Amino acid sequence: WGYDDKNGPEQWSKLYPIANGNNQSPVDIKTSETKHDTSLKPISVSYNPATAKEIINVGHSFHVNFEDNDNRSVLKGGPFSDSYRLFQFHFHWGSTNEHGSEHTVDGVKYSAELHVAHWNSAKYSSLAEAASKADGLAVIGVLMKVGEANPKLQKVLDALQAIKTKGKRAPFTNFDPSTLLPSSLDFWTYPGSLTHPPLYESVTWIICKESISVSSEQLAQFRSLLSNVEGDNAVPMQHNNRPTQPLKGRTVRASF
Ligand SMILES: [Zn+2]
Repeated sequence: WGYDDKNGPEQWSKLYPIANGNNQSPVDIKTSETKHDTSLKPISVSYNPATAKEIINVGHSFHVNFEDNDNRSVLKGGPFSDSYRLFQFHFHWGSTNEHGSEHTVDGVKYSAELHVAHWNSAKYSSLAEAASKADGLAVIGVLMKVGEANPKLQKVLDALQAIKTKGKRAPFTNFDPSTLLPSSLDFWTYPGSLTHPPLYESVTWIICKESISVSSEQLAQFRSLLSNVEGDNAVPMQHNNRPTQPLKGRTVRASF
């Protein structure tokens, strides 16, 4: 699977039938059709820079993984009574600045998206087990709006030199991803999926109302990453965003 016509999102049906499911992500969020839920509590994050572990080029993207052996880095509140354990952050971007985000808001496409991923350690004993469970994952999505350079991205982009080609990995240490989060943690939530294969319908999405900035050149740094192995002809990662999928009668709640 990948993001080419050959093997891209419209092809994923073939090998992952769940692509045509009822809880697929991303979605377009229409703000006149969201329902304010008064039961939603604040989103609370408490992440430990010491849990930051590694950065990895996964061919279609790059992942920043976290030590998930204990509860030093957790998401709670919002729709949850279970505390959720940090394990990863990563981005999606598009071939152009116009569209790069996965989620859209009133049809507005953004330039890229940050996903910050957690698994349910209150109910399961590993990410592998939580991954396929309806209440397994909790993922904060942050829309990324082209404009001013985001210095908070610095360590991340600075790191990509060491993982230029597919399969390269590097230590990535002493980092707290909550520094990448917007000031206001007002959010929408809906039940959704992973946005690429295996595409499990295990994600409660937390989509931030407030975006964060990214410069056009910072984006070009993402696209500089190579999808090929060291030594092969260069194939840069031009894009890795899925089109938005039908809501199928789901409701997106607003905290605000
Ligand atoms: Zn993602």
